[PDB]
Amino acid sequence: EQEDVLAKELEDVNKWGLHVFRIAELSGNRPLTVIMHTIFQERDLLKTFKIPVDTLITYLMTLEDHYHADVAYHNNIHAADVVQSTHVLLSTPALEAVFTDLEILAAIFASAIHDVDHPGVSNQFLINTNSELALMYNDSSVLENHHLAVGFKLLQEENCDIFQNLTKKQRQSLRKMVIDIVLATDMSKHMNLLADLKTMVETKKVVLLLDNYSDRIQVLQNMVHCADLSNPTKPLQLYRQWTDRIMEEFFRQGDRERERGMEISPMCDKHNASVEKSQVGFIDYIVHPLWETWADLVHPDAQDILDTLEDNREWYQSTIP
Ligand SMILES: Nc1ncnc2c1ncn2[C@@H]1O[C@H](COP(=O)(O)O)[C@@H](O)[C@H]1O
Ligand SMILES: [Mg+2]
Ligand SMILES: [Zn+2]
Repeated sequence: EQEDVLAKELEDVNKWGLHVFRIAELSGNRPLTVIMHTIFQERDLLKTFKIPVDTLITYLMTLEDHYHADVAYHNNIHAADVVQSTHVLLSTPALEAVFTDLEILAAIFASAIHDVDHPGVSNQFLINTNSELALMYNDSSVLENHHLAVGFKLLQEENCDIFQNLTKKQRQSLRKMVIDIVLATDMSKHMNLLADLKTMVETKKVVLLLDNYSDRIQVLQNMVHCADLSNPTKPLQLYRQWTDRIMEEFFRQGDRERERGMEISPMCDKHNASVEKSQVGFIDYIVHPLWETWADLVHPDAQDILDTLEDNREWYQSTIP
């Protein structure tokens, strides 16, 4: 009966607001594996790219194992959530028939690996503490470079190469697209990415017409970035859980900062934090500007998502006075 309940919950895989935490429990802590498998089957990707089912499952479980079990936010559930959110965004009416199967594969694969092996601390923390990762990556997109390297490295494990039947050309193209997409999840690039998305909205032609790698990849970069920053646009019961989790990570990082004699980063001081004010600020300065721009690109497909974001912003704001 546990499998029956899991199957019922997975019927909502094409809908914004999937019960991803329930699926995490019902699947025996395999939300990334079951959601990826479900989406690959729904989009017929196993047949299109000749991916053996056993290879897909082996790779997925291996990848999922490299998400940390003890980080409240940047874990396998976040990976699963970004994957599923990207999957829904890819299906928007305004983008019907716009992307190739390889581009679709790249966006979903990038979403799955996008935060793999995340230590639960920020790039700035890693840079300020002279960490091994920051030393390896010269303080530039430190985590994002690492997520990519691990995600790709795991394809080399026994029976894990899900791209074994792609042509060399397809493999080269996919690799480039995935790198471009995950590097675009680095928050230091948000303002530039948003500025470029706004330029695309202002010069859009129409279903959207996008025929040059530059425009197509920029839309996919922004799409996955929106998925990554989708928690405040989800039904409130989901959003509040994501907030609880990221705040826990923030506070744990702030505890490490305090212990080292460092200045505590914004929102990371458990003795001087306002979770509610931080959410309203995050939505006002980052999430709403981004999602409103995405909504404009695909107008009016994303109106319900934007409306939810706005209702959630109002809800958090109402708790402050
Ligand atoms: N609910 C939230 N409240 C505040 N910041 C968030 C929230 N969700 C995502 N973020 C920020 O956006 C970034 C997304 O990149 P990542 O953490 O690597 O998934 C996080 O590092 C947070 O700083
Ligand atoms: Mg990230
Ligand atoms: Zn992320």
